[PDB]
Formats: sequence, C-alpha cells, structure tokens
Amino acid sequence: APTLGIIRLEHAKGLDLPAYETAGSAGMDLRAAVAEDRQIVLLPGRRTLVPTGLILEIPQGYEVQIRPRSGLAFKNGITCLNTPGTIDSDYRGEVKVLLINLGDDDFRIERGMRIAQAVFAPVIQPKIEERAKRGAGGF
Amino acid sequence: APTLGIIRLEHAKGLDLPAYETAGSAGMDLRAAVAEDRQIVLLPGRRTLVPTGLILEIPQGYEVQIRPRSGLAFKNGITCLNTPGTIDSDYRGEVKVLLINLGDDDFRIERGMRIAQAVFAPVIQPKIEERAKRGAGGF
Amino acid sequence: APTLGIIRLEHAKGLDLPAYETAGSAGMDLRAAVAEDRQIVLLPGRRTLVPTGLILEIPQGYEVQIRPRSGLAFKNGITCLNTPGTIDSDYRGEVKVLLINLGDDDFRIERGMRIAQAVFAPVIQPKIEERAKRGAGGF
Repeated sequence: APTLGIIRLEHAKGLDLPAYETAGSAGMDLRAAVAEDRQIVLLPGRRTLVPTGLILEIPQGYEVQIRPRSGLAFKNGITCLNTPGTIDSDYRGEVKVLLINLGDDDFRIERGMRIAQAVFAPVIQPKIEERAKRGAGGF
Repeated sequence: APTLGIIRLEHAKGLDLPAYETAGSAGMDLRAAVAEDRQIVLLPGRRTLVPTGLILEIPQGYEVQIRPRSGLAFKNGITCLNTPGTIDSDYRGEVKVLLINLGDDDFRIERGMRIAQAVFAPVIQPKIEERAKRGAGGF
Repeated sequence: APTLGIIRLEHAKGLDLPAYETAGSAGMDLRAAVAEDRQIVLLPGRRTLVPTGLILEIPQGYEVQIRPRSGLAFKNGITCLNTPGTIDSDYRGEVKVLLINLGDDDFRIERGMRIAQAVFAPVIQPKIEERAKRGAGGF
C-alpha cells in the first residue's frame, strides 16, 4: 500500500494520530487539536476552522477527502461546509476542518473531539481535450 | 465485479431495490421507505433521518457514499447534511438518509420518493507514518 | 490515461478551460461563465445555478465530482449545495454549479470567478444482490 505521512504540530502533541478502527473502515476520525480547558462556541449558522495540528504528506497519485461525521450531523446539525474537503499531494499546510452549525443549539468544540473523517483515495488526472460541436449531472 | 448485498427490511417490501439506470450511471437512486399514506413534513432549516429499509453488505475493500440528488437540491433546497455519507464494509444497520431543508418551503417526504444517490467505490487504507519536522487543502 | 472531452458553449468562449495546476493536483477549478459586466447577487440563504459554459464528455467507466472550493467556503460561507455533485458518462447537458450562500453577506458572482473544483474518478457498478435475513454509516 501507499503510505500517508503525518507531521505533528505542537498542539497535536498528546493526541492519538488518525487510524483506521478496523480492516473494514473507510475513513479515519480526525480530532480537534484545540487548547486544553478551552470550550469554543459555534453558534447557529456560524462557521469556523478547527485545527487538527497535523500536516499531511500525501504521496503523488493520491488525495485525502475530509468528510462529515454522521453523528454530529444528526445530533447537532454540524457538518463540514466544504465537504468533501479536498487535500492534494502538494498541500503541506496544517489540516483544518471547516465546521458549520446548521442546527439550533450552541455547539461546543473541545480538545480531542472527533470532528470529521478522512478518506484516502487514489486520484487521476485525465487528459483534457477540447472538442467541437439523460445521465446524472443536471437539475 | 464486486457484489453489493442488500437485505430488505419489512418497510422496504414492495419498493424497487436500488439499481443503475444505464451502463454509464455513476450512482443508484435511493428511495424513502416511509409508511404509505403518510406525508412527513420537513420545515425550513430542519433535518431528519429518512429510512430506506435497506441493510447493505458492502464487501471488504469497498465503501458506499450517500450523495445528494441534484434536482431536489435545486428545486427545493434539500440536501444530505452529512454528504458524502460514508457507509463502510462493517456497517450492518439500516441505511438512513439525513436530509436537511436549506430552502424556504415546507418539504414533503413521501413513500418511494428518490432522496439520495449511492455511489459504490473501492476504498484503501494507507499505512499511517508519523514523520518529523501550494496545493488544495487550505482556506 | 483516460481523456475528458470538453465542448465549449458560446458563453465560455474566452475563458481558460479547466486544467490541473500541477502533477499533484486532485481537482480542476471551474469558472463562472456568466455575462461580462454583470454582477449576480446571491443573498444569505439563497441558492442559484451558475453556468460554466462547458459540456463534459466523460468516458464510460468514469465520473466527475463537483466539490466546493475551500476558500469561498471559509471567506464567504459559499458552498455547493449538492456536493459532491455527480456528473456521469451519459450527461451531455451544460455543467452548472449549484451555489448556496450559508454566510451573512451578500455574495457577488462575476465572470471568471472560480466557483468549484472538479475531480475526475473511475466509477464502478457492483452486481446488486438481494439477500435474506459497528462501522461507519449510522447516526
């Protein structure tokens, strides 16, 4: 298999790195690397970037998709606004998750909270060819 | 090809199982297995789980992504809040679709309504390797 | 590699076609092919279809996913409501992007603005087999 490198920033010291729960899992949970003893408030309708404290080194030919956690979405109405968030093999910034509160309650973000799931996949670049002149894709 | 198993729960008796429309289709439409003669009201801003009455047996090495239907999104402002919803090869619960109404009208959910599309894909687990020290992925 | 065909409609004359920035990129940016000298207003909570002026000829065995741009989502609260938007190999309509404003400001859509990213991927159709009787997928 391919290898996903992960560089831990200081605020991710002490957290478990992402890992697959079982051989059957599709994604890895990502955790909030916010300050200990700090509760971040996300009010209804509002969005924020939540740090993971991780830099991903995704190898050439692959991507990471940042997808929502299903339980947060149901219980709280929280999702990832840019879902599926695309992280490419060039990206060497810190991975941050863009949460939006689409529910009615104030939501509290805490250190260690599972905030998204990451799915690693091959990516391909087709040749792009201009040509001259039902299917899914229309509205 | 791989085979996707589907176990039908009682409330899905009488509905067509998911199927690809053509050899070209990417997804399969999923239908609401709500009670006959019941109109479920989803008001603006609100979310709910819609039952499909299906248990998926996804084989090892594959996942299912639950994606929005484009026409509902356009016409009604309805989408899947946890999109793309990840269903892994361990999951043996009933598949439910988390709809949210991000439009202005009351939306009615009825038995048999197409509510999402399912895409079946291989999934890979890279080795996860901690390492020490523009690209898509930042904001 | 596979080849993605692109037929340019009249309103896309003069725009750069989608292209990968680097060998590492996962997606291609898509641009608004709206009229020059026209600012389209997308108010908070509202959604609209934004034309690209492109018809995609995706080859059999592949799909295109229309995903949000991360910067628009962060800066403006704009996303693609039907994300990831599925375009299959049968679809020969114009590709339009369904933007929704989930922020607080009026958003202006202008000709040439990058409005989404397209990811090209293989797609598979498993055999669908009904069978009789934790994992990601529940809520």
